[PDB]
Amino acid sequence: QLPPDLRRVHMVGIGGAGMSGIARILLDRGGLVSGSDAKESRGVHALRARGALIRIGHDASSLDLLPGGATAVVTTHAAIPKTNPELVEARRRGIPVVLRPAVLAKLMAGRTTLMVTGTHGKTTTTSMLIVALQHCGLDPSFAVGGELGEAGTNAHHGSGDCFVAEADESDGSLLQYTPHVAVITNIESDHLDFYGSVEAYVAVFDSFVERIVPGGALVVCTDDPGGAALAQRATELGIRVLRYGSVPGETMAATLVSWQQQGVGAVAHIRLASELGPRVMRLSVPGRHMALNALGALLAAVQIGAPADEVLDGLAGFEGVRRRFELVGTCGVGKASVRVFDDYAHHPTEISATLAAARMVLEQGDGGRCMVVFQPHLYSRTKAFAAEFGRALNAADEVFVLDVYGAREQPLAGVSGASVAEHVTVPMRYVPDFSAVAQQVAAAASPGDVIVTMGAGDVTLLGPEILTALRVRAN
Ligand SMILES: CC(=O)N[C@H]1[C@@H](OP(=O)(O)OP(=O)(O)OC[C@H]2O[C@@H](n3ccc(=O)[nH]c3=O)[C@H](O)[C@@H]2O)O[C@H](CO)[C@@H](O)[C@@H]1O
Ligand SMILES: [Zn+2]
Repeated sequence: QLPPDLRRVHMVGIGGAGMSGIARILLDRGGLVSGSDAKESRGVHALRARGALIRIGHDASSLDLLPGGATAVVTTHAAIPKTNPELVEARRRGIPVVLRPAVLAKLMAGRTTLMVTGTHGKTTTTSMLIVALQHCGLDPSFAVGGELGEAGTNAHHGSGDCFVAEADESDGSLLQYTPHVAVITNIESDHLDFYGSVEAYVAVFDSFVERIVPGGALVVCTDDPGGAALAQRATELGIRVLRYGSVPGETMAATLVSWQQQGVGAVAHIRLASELGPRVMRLSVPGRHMALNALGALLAAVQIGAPADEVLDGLAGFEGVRRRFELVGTCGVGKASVRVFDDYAHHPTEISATLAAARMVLEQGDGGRCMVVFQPHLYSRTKAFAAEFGRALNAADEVFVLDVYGAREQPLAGVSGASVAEHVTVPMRYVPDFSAVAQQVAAAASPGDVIVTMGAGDVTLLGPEILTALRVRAN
């Protein structure tokens, strides 16, 4: 059953992906949901079809939709408190206002919870874990999504005792949750916008590990430096630590012995601990970082008692999450054909890994160039990590640097996309005209090339565009 406060829930910004998933879980567990949204979308249409009362635009009257007033009001992170009319009315009536993580935590209460968190790779690892659990015939509840924006976001109310969730760390949401199994992909020095320091950002993961239930497990990647530091710290605390990575050791639970990309997909020889011989793990997604994500999902799945062999079988079916090297399309056929992929990489490590995966897919292709179209994400992040972005993009045969993506951030003087292009030693261009990109990439294309659109903003739209301009060139 639902808690008393989650009985009648009014949601400001119910069209959002995470909010839509939360609303559907509530509606499936017997609760009444009303809501409001500034912009009409098809998700609002779906929730209306599921009996939710949604008003387009915000108003105090929305709090009179549910019978007997709303027991709670959930709000999105983009809503502004003392100015949104509905939050003002809700605080004027004494109605509680909460964020999505609090409602998610209340929804995960009685179940065995498996959180996945880290600087990046959360949605991919969470999706791998969900698919592995479902391939074993389980039907867990889940709420994946957040890191890749709205890509990969999906929630579901299952009939089982498990609850998989992606837990964001850039806003202090980790402290809202109580994991039975906590997975930590990596801890990098980024997303420090909310913490003001690096020590605070690492202390948030420390406090998250403190929140694990007694008897629970911390799956963690020890190839990442911060991840290995946290593994050691949590081992001192007498907490079950399941380490996974490439470097071997006397405390490894799952060691990546070898990895090789082939045409079908990749094959990785892995080694598991005796409590959990050398096994083979075949994957359909490209890239060596996908092997580590699969190992994390595998450890998390076996901890709750799923057989590792058929969990590997399930991981072998994973075809990927949107904007995780998602194949946009192709012009031509066989060899001498140009393929267009779309990735969400906005961290220098993400960029390097995506470009390495593209290089590996291109190498055993008997000829081709790696052309990337990078769009830096934030003004502050670009002003900070411009040299990192450029040196990362150096792993491509040609670079196209778009302009900086706003993302509601205040424009900094002297900062633009060219701030990254300064540090690009490979052949590159600067194309701030977003309309002129699709043509210039297609004109610069050549048979057998691997084109990647990379960034966390508008760039995802150029994917199909580059394809069209490529088919126009078919003369
Ligand atoms: C991951 C992502 O990119 N977006 C998520 C971000 O919200 P975030 O605050 O980014 O919300 P966005 O601006 O992206 O918009 C998401 C939804 O918010 C609605 N909206 C927004 C502003 C506003 O003043 N009024 C309003 O109703 C929009 O109509 C939209 O449907 O965290 C929310 C969780 O709390 C998620 O549910 C949102 O999907
Ligand atoms: Zn990020």
